Amino acid sequence: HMRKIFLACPYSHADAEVVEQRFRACNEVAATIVRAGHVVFSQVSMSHPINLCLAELDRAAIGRLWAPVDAFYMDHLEELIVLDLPGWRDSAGIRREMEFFEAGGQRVSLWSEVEHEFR
Repeated sequence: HMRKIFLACPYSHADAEVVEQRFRACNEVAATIVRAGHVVFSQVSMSHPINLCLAELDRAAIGRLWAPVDAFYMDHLEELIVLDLPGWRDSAGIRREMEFFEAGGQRVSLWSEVEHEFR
């Protein structure tokens, strides 16, 4: 029972420190999922370090560049876990991902609700 998890997390924020904190929080949860032996695509873990190299583009432009890339991962993974940090209900990536997985009949969970399944 090796799970294939798309791990979503709120990202964009006016305050760069908040973005960094969300990044570090997502990295820790992704680490927990990996330690438990599952496949994860931690969207923020891979994109944040890359986004730092796209400083010339603005928040909105970045979101669009990632859209078809995130879709590749959505398409090949089996369930969605949303790391429900403050601001998660206002995240663009998150609403989209929840809708995609939900409509497809796939499992969607909040980390606060399933953290116990990984320890």
